[PDB]
This record gives sequence, structure tokens and C-alpha cells, in this order.
Amino acid sequence: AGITGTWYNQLGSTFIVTAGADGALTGTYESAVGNAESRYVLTGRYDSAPATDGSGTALGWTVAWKNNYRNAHSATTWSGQYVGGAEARINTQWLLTSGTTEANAWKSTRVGHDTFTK
Amino acid sequence: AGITGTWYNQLGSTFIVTAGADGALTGTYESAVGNAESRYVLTGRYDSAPATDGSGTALGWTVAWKNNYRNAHSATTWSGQYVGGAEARINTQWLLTSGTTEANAWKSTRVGHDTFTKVKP
Amino acid sequence: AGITGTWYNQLGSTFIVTAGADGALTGTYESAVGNAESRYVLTGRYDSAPATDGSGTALGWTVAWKNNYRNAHSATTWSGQYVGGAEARINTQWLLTSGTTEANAWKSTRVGHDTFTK
Amino acid sequence: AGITGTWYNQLGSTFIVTAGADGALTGTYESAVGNAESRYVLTGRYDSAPATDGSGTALGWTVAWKNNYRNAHSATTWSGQYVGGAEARINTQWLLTSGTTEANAWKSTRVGHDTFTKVKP
Ligand SMILES: O=C(CCCC[C@@H]1SC[C@@H]2NC(=O)N[C@@H]21)Nc1ccc([N+](=O)[O-])cc1
Ligand SMILES: O=C(CCCC[C@@H]1SC[C@@H]2NC(=O)N[C@@H]21)Nc1ccc([N+](=O)[O-])cc1
Ligand SMILES: O=C(CCCC[C@@H]1SC[C@@H]2NC(=O)N[C@@H]21)Nc1ccc([N+](=O)[O-])cc1
Ligand SMILES: O=C(CCCC[C@@H]1SC[C@@H]2NC(=O)N[C@@H]21)Nc1ccc([N+](=O)[O-])cc1
Repeated sequence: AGITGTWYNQLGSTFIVTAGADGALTGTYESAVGNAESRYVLTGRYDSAPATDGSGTALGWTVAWKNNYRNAHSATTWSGQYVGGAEARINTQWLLTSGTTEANAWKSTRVGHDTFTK
Repeated sequence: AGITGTWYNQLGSTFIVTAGADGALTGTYESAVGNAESRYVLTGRYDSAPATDGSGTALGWTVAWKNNYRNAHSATTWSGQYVGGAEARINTQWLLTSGTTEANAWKSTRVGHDTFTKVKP
Repeated sequence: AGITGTWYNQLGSTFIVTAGADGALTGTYESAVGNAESRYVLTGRYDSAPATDGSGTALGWTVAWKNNYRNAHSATTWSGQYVGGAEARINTQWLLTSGTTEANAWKSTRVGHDTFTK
Repeated sequence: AGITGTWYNQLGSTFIVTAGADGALTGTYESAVGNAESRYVLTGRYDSAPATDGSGTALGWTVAWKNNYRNAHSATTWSGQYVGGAEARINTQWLLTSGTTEANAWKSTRVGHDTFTKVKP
């Protein structure tokens, strides 16, 4: 409900997900940069019973960059927390791993942080 | 994509996957360290159509540290590549984020790296 | 000159550094959160001859959390780029490693991203 | 703190340090991979007064990928702990950031992990 919705990060990406009962996140992702074309499938997990304190709700999803238009041969996992409020945000960090040959395995991962607004 | 199987990272945590022909991962995860105990559910995505050159297959998945045995208010995202051959290893980096308050948001994410293989206790 | 100065991140930390001729960064750091008390020494490296394009200047320093008031037994390395301008910023990401016993080695590192303003 | 020595990560890059009694590291770094060639300078900080329990000594250092041989417009920060014993290993994670334009800022940082030891070619 708080999490279930449609979001947007600073890069302009579109994040449409449904916060499951089981603690499942399901939806689609449309990236605004990189070799992304249109929506991609997306799946993750969230804390069904977050702290009662003020803590945010932890979560994280995974976009495998393959659909009918492009296959960038690589997945991104966003790990972060949701914070409800007057400024409902979803703050995260993410990991861009690329299939590569062991000789490039070292420069295989790209790292960063996306902040979503609703 | 020998991906569907039972793997083991160096912490000896068990990871059990099944890769659908669509690009989805499902299954469980049982850590050997941390506020964990028993199986936690896992949901992921992976490249159903990987490059045919040498390139390894890419993948990712999440485990919300909550189940019937415990709730650690946190989640981990594994991101890396499945690399096949004689010994099959799936190489990843990970982000473990615990839910927190403003004052702590800053130190909410821990970062690490896990290597998984088909055998070892 | 562009880099040499005194900065501030979103957490309120104070970053005072001098951009060396050699490509050396030197100065002090005063953190606003964690177990930091007062200034700590700091040392790093920067790109002496950055791209002529529009690219930012890459850099990165290291604060070892020990001074006369506290020793949090841990170092932080910030890796990022400087971007001059009307909104001169220094965007980075950092790694908080803690001395620990191999049994906690796994949860040894803490990750994040600081954005500095001048 | 056997820290001052000659180490080697699994990529077989050479790292040469000297730890001052103040908490500073100095020396060079010679990668075996990437837009690197020859020695690049390195500046770091480390715990001069480490915990006496078991805890490993923490450390960090930076290498701006520029010298007389090449300029890759990027820098790497290694962060981790020196862990002594029979075989001495210094365990780190790293952030390699290349300078870029707005449109690319988003993919400027690569992340990885390196393990260093006193011997191996
Ligand atoms: O494989 C990629 C696919 C597209 C990347 C989307 C990323 S997910 C993190 C960030 N947040 C967003 O909303 N969008 C970006 N593209 C790609 C891969 C490699 C290179 N490269 O230069 O190596 C360039 C683009
Ligand atoms: O309760 C959690 C979950 C347990 C973490 C297991 C980690 S997942 C990365 C690595 N790979 C594995 O197979 N096992 C380990 N962790 C947690 C929660 C809060 C805090 N905290 O500091 O507040 C620290 C850790
Ligand atoms: O060892 C630490 C020392 C202080 C941390 C300063 C960090 S550097 C990244 C970030 N940017 C800032 O400007 N300040 C913070 N503190 C510490 C260590 C462990 C825990 N812990 O709960 O485990 C709490 C505080
Ligand atoms: O030119 C650079 C520097 C070479 C990187 C060596 C890395 S440091 C982490 C690891 N540990 C080592 O000992 N060696 C490797 N890299 C660079 C610059 C630009 C891009 N780019 O994609 O634009 C990629 C890599």
C-alpha cells in the first residue's frame, strides 16, 4: 500500500511495482539510461512486518536487462529502504553486474544509488 | 544454465534456485551467519538469452530477512554472474540493507561478496 | 584550486582539503555522525590532468578513524569525482571497513554515498 | 602491523606500502589489469592503535590512475582490514570511479574486491 505504486528516480526511470501480501514485489521497470528500451520485468522482496519504531521498511528488487527490444546481458539489484511520509521516498543503492569473460570479471560490476519519489 | 540447483557460498549458507525459461529465479535461502535461521524466500531475475561469446550469464536476487522463525528488518540483494565449466561457480557482490531511522539511514547498508558452488558443506 | 577548499556533505560533515601539485589531497575530516570526535587526518589522490571534455575530475581520500579523542578502529575511503560549476559539487561513494574477527569479517563493510558542496 | 611490505592481489597487481607510526600509508601501486602501466602513487591511512581483542587492523588507500606512462581519468579506493597470522592477508573491497559527464555520472563507479598476500607472482 505505502510501497505499492509507481515511482521515479533522479535519472527519470519508471518503477511500477505491487507490494505483495507474501512479501513479494512484482511489476515492471523502464530505465531512462543505459541500453534499456521499454519495460523490463522485475521481482523482489520486502519486509512484511517492519519495525514499529520509525525505521523504514527494508526491500530490494532485481531487473534482468532482457525483454523483446534489447538484452544488455546484465542484471541490476537495488537494495534499500522505504520511508513513508510527506516525502515518501524509497532510498536505495544498486549493483550492475555484466556477463563477461573471466578476464574482465574484475570490472564486471557497476555500483550506484537511486532515490525514488512517488 | 546449471543455475537451478543447490549452491554454497564460503559462509556455508545454502541457496536453492530454479530458473524459469522466462528469466526468473525462485527458491529459498538459508544463511549460516546473522539474524537468520531456517529458510527465507528468494525472488530473482537472470538472462535467459546469454551472449554466446565467452561472457558469463548475469543474475540477481533478493532475500527479505523475514519468515516464521525471525524478522531482522533488512534485505540482501545478490548481484553477479553464473559462470559454467568444470566446477560451476556463481560469482556475486551484495548489498544488505536494514530498515532504520533518519539518524541512521547513513549506515544502513553493508556491502560484501559471495561465491557459490555446487558442493561443499 | 577548484578542488582545494572546505566542503560539506548532506550529513553535515566538514571536509577540509588542499589539492596538491603532485596530485595529492591533504587535510582534515570532521564527521557529524558515527563515533567521530573532532578532526581526523585525511589523505588521498586526484586526477592532476582531468579530461578536457566535460568529464569531472576523479579522486578519493581515506580517513582512518583515529585521533586524540577516539579510535573507532576503522577507515572510510571515499571514491568520486569533482565537477566544477555554478553548483560545484564533489559526488562520491564510500567504504566503511571495521577491524573485526574473521567470524564477523562478512559484516565488516558499510557502504554509502556522500555529496559535497562548497 | 606487517602492513609495510610487498603484497599481491589475485589479479597479480603489486602493491607496495610503508606504514608510518602516525597512521599513514605511502608507496606505489602497479595494476596488472586496466588502463594501467608502471607504478602509480598511493596515499592512505590505517589504525596505528588497533583493538587488542581479536579484531583485524582497518585500512584504506587511493590510487589516481595517472602517472608518466598513462592517464585513465579515474581513481580507486581500497578499503579493508589487515589480518595477521601465519599467512598474512589484507582483505579489501574497492570503488573505482572514472571522471565523466552528467549523462554518464550514473555509471561512473565500478565496485570490486581484492585480497592481498605477501607472496605469489
Ligand atoms: O546494461 C545496461 C542496462 C541499462 C542500465 C540501467 C541502470 S540500472 C541502475 C541505473 N538506474 C537506472 O534507472 N538506470 C541505470 N546498460 C549498460 C551496460 C554497460 C554499459 N557500458 O558502458 O559498459 C552502458 C550501458
Ligand atoms: O539479519 C540479517 C540477515 C543475515 C545476513 C546474512 C548475510 S547476507 C550476506 C552474507 N551471505 C550469506 O549467505 N550470509 C550473509 N542481517 C543483519 C541485520 C541487521 C544488522 N545491523 O547491523 O543492524 C546486520 C546484519
Ligand atoms: O567507525 C565509525 C566512525 C564514524 C563514521 C563516519 C562515517 S564516514 C561515512 C559517513 N559520512 C560521514 O560524514 N560520516 C559517516 N563509526 C561507527 C562504526 C560502527 C557503528 N556500528 O553501529 O556498528 C557505528 C558508528
Ligand atoms: O584505468 C583504470 C585503472 C586500472 C584499474 C585496475 C583495477 S583497480 C581494482 C583492481 N585491482 C587491481 O589491482 N587492479 C584492478 N580503470 C578504468 C578506467 C575507465 C573505465 N571505463 O569503463 O570507462 C574502466 C576501468
